[PDB]
Amino acid sequence: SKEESREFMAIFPDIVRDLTDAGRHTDIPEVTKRFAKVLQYNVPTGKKTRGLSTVIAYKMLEKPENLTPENVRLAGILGWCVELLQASLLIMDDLMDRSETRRGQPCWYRQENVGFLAINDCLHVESSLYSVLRKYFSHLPCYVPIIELFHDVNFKTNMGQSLDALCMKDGRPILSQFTMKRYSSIVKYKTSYYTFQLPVSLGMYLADMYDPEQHRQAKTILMEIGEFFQIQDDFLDAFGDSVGTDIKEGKCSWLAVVALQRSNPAQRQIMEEHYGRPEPESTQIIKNLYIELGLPATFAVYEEESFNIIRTHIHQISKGLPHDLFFKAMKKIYKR
Amino acid sequence: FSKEESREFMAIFPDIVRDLTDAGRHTDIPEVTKRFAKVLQYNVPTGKKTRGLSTVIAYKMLEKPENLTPENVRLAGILGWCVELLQASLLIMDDLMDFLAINDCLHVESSLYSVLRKYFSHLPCYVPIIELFHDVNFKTNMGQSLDALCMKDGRPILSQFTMKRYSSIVKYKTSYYTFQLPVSLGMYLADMYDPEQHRQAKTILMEIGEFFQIQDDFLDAFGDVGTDIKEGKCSWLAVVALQRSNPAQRQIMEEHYGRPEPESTQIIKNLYIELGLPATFAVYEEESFNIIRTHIHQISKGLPHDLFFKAMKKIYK
Ligand SMILES: CC(C)=CCC/C(C)=C/COP(=O)(O)OP(=O)(O)O
Ligand SMILES: [Mg+2]
Ligand SMILES: [Mg+2]
Ligand SMILES: [Mg+2]
Ligand SMILES: [Mg+2]
Repeated sequence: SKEESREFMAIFPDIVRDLTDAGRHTDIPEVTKRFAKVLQYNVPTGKKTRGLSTVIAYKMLEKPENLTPENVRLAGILGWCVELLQASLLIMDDLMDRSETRRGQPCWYRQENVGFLAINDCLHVESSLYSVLRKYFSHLPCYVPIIELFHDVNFKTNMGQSLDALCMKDGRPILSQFTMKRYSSIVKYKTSYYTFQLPVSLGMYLADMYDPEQHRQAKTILMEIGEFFQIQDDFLDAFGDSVGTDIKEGKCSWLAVVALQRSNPAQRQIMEEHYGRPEPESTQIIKNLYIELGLPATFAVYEEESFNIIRTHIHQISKGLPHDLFFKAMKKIYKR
Repeated sequence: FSKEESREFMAIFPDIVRDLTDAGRHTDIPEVTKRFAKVLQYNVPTGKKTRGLSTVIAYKMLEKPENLTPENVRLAGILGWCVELLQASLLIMDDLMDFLAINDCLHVESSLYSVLRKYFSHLPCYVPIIELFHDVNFKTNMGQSLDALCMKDGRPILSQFTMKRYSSIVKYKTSYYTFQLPVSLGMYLADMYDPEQHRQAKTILMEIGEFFQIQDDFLDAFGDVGTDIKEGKCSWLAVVALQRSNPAQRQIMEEHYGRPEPESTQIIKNLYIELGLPATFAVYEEESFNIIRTHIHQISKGLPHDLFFKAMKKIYK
């Protein structure tokens, strides 16, 4: 919605001022001005789906009579703390992957006189969201649960990143590690917690929903939606309309995992030889093998089956949680 | 630090590793939790844990003797290990920038908040403590960035080497997390929340922090291994050299400061000797010692002298 996008974007400039121009650290204006540019470059140029989903989650969890402009704005500020967390992770991930571009612009680490100083900027941006939480939430009962959620999700996302790294040795993929079990774990910890659980749990906390059973039931369905989301993303890297590099980078992708499940030994040897090679021909050989194993058809079947299984699980969701919130998320991801 | 203090502090470390690597929770990701255990084990508990043990000593000298139970001294130890987890994250980041993965520094920093939640979430000091770590982390990152703004394209920006910028770099990059953080944690655990008590403690500890780094900078060049000159660091020696230099002496700093050639390091050292930086350091060491001793003697707001005298005498030896 137009109103939601505009209300959300209007908050960002206030957060930059809160972090760089609140009359604090006035002895060091050169580093506060630089930090403004770090935030301005890395935080607000994406689709901001996670931050906006934090607002939508709150709007569907809170009692209608409690939805004031002021409370909706607080949900906006929590949304931007999610976008600050993501900004920090992607600054670091782009350095780790040595990627060229993110959101159509040169990766932050490639900018002049940054490189490995991107590590410090990563830590700085992540640290900044706790300053935003203190300013706007320190007087509310959801303060400590929200701080704890952000620290725990950061920890879990790091476990996800590190598990991803244990699928590679010396810039070569370990194909024996590419099991559906490990893939599912990587998706859960590396992406699902910060993408799906974090926005909804923030919505619940701001709506003073602290029942751990409610958070556990929410998590169960959001982890399942998370798995389809990443599997679809993995499928599109290879078979989407154009610039995917999963094959070249030797990533533990759903396609690589399913390919290795369905491969005869000669097909296996093509993966061993060619998966994660920098030569464009090697990328084409893996793509050709994926076509040969019928992965497009496999994905189409998984897309229909997973949709039906998740919708079934949403209907079984115990009273207290709005089914509409989870159906709305499914509708966003499946476009259906 | 006493033998009993060192041993009871060290006995906590294996508990923290098990808390962070989910031992007995039966995790779905044992391969990466076992790796993280090794990250903590290899990088956190080795050498002198001076910040960690200082947190315990600060607590013991701030708390009412009646409240110094084994249980409370152990909580001071865990707070100390949270400071050592922060120290370990900062060392890992320095190592990456010069087995460790790039995200290990973020992960180790993140882990201290898991430890604070586990052991302190029930205490009135919980929120002040986590807010202190948040603010110190932010300020440390600012210090690191300000240090980086003294270098461009691998060449030092000598116009940036002012005493004001130096003092700021030390305060933000080092002093907040090394000197203030241990004492503030001790105060919070002892239920000392008075902002004026934290402010008076902060004033003295920032002054001790400045001497610590100036002495460290002095010894890098004149100690009995040092690379500050080669790396083109914003050192107290470089700053004072530029204050004292005539134009011909400035031109030697421009030409030779931050060069990889060993000869360039010797030229800068010869200039430091010429400009009388040894004697200038000796004068500053005496004047700073007397000013800090005076501030400790004048310490009010019901703060104990002996904690600050002990910190001062440890750094000045
Ligand atoms: C601890 C850290 C730094 C976590 C990284 C989290 C993250 C979302 C990385 C992107 O993974 P990717 O490289 O598979 O995806 P993308 O295509 O977005 O780069
Ligand atoms: Mg990447
Ligand atoms: Mg990556
Ligand atoms: Mg992708
Ligand atoms: Mg040194």
